[PDB]
Amino acid sequence: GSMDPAIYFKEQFLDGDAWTNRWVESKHKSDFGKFVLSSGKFYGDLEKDKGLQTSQDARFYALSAKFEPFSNKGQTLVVQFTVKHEQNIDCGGGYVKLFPSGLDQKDMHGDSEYNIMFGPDICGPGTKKVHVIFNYKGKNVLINKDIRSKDDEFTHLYTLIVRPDNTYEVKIDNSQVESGSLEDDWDFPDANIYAYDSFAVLGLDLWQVKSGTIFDNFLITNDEAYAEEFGNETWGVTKAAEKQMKDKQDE
Ligand SMILES: [Ca+2]
Repeated sequence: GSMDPAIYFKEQFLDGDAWTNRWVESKHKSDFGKFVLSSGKFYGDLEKDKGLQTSQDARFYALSAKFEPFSNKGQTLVVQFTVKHEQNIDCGGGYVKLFPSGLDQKDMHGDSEYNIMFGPDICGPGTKKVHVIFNYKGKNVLINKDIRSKDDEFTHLYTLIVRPDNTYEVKIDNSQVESGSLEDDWDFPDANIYAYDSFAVLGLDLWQVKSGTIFDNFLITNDEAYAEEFGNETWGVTKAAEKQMKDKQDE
């Protein structure tokens, strides 16, 4: 329809283990850790809150999902997903990578030829940051701003908005935490820094010591307002009932 958002990618893991038809395990290493479909020990809803959980301690993870390729030139790009560190994590990634066409999904590991890297990373109390990394001039450029990530056991929504006028916005739990211009907050005037020829693959390319992190409700769209709606329909419905079930079990 004329007022529909473009939904480039969406994944909520609502249909059992049919997700294995959409996500590709990388074969680069023989001993990657295994992702598992799980809702956890405590949850908002048993079926709705099923996501990909890291099932093994002290392992690299390499899983990716492809979608119909698109370019963000001339329009907004929004990347959204939920991260739940149910384990009370010591050290481990919770970020995504957005790759252009031509990625060997079976060869993905520590891949640097992505367009954008985004999301929480935790490694001891001294590392508790949200990455926002852009590929430009063959260099992966990190944000000059310090964004603090969530460190508890609960589900949190992470949102990156990239606009065609070289502006960005970061939200945690549907609330702005950081905002500005791409020329100012990175070490890159070029009107097309924001723009990439193809997005084709979203990758989970991580190391964790204490595993048990759940990933859910992935959204790549061109609509800010829809991401916010979807965030509330998704993370916003999870939050209260999850806290409630956890509070219960704590006795
Ligand atoms: Ca789900």
